[PDB]
Amino acid sequence: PPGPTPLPVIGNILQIGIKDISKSLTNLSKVYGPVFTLYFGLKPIVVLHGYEAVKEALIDLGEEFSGRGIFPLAERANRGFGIVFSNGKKWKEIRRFSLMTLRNFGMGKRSIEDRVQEEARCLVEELRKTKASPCDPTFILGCAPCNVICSIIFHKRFDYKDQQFLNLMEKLNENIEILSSPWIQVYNNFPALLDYFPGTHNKLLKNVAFMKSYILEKVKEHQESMDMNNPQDFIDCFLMKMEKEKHNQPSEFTIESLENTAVDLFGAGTETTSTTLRYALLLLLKHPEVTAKVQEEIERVIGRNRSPCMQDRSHMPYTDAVVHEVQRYIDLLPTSLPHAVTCDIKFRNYLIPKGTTILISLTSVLHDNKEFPNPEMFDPHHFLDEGGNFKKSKYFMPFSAGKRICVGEALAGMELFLFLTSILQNFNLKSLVDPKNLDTTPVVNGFASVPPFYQLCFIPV
Ligand code: HEC
Ligand SMILES: CC(=O)C[C@@H](c1ccccc1)c1c(O)c2ccccc2oc1=O
Repeated sequence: PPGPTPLPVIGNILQIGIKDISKSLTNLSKVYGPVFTLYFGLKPIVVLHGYEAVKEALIDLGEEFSGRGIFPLAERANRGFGIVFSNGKKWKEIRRFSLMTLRNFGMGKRSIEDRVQEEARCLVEELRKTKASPCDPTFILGCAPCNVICSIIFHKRFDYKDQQFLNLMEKLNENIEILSSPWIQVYNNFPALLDYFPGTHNKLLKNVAFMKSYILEKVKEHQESMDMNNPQDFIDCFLMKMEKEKHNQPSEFTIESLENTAVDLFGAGTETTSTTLRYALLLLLKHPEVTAKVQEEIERVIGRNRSPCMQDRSHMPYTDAVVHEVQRYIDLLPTSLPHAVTCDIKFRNYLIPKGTTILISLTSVLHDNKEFPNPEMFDPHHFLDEGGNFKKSKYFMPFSAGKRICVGEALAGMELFLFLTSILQNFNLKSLVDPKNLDTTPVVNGFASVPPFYQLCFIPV
């Protein structure tokens, strides 16, 4: 498994960096091929680059590449396994369960779509409160996704002002700010620095503990008020799954793992959806041509009366294309989340030892040159055939693919569509600075992409 020969202790840091480490991977693939080795300090990593190599690993050899890889910082900042950081039987079981409860009608009488439709109405309520004045959408947009998860786990969304909510929001946001500081990377290359400067990770652990104890409060309220026969949320389902397991036992389902699975969902379900929404509005501000066509579809398919629903997406190929294009263009998780091989595998004549960390280049699939002609540009036609119909692609991998594919793929797509169509149905977007002037190019800091700062006005139609 070829790759640049590492220096004594610093590894390949001089070539990949700490900056846009995704750009370096693409450049490195031009010289070492689709399957190459990289060193983050002493740790050996295998990077998979093209669609062919990603498909082959994630799908063809799905089981073998279903392990979750964990870097030094993440390892020290995590106490307890839920779904995101889990491996083996613990992962397999908790994930299967979560996917089951996350079905549209997998948690009682009320559907996920319904909880998302209520939030969309509320999102609009809040944007109306801005009275069409210059606004930084970062906050409002972040509240909606967090609240959807709150609704799924507690059965009750919160008013955007409830203190419980703001505390939860604050911790989630604090953790992001920390994980998004460049220098975090120094820890991944030099794990010993964790012992010397523990401030970072002690803080993440603290924040997680705050959230766990807060969720514990909730599960305790749920253990009291629980009507087995009538589950209403993720907790109710978890609690009653524990009862199905009371007789088998040692068991993967515990209050501990419930707390861990709950925070994982808040963490994995908030930030990325939030950032995508913010990035979508920026792009819509930049391309009013595009926004006008999306509004044409809204006006014709959905009234201005009723609220959007998922049934409408099929009759809204342009909007669907715009949303797909937003995710494809922004490349939020350029290297997904680290994977690890489940066993000693032979891959494309290479030989990768059990436990080896695997980095999946989502960028390289999302920005494939043949599939998406001018990949670096925002163009909804990337998902439209000659007739204005939705043109799907197997290269559309923003949620990754295979056994570890985003558990919230359905939920996220539901939020993006309903929130965005709801916003554009009730408001027109006005930029203060003017379009031709603002830049939409992603800013990257470590292993996550984000948009630049901007403001806009939500003008009622
Ligand atoms: C349930 C709420 C939820 C929402 C909403 C959500 N995710 Fe996830 N996502 C998860 C969970 C849970 C995992 C962990 C999956 C695992 O480790 O098995 C995950 C994992 C991922 C991964 C890991 C891929 C890999 O190969 O392991 C990527 C990439 C990802 N999500 C992208 C996204 C994007 C992009 C969005 C939205 C724009 C999004 N997610 C929204 C829950 C969510
Ligand atoms: C936060 C970190 O120190 C590194 C981070 C990461 C993300 C993408 C590609 C490489 C490294 C990381 C995670 O976000 C992560 C998330 C869930 C489970 C395990 C993880 O391990 C990581 O290293």
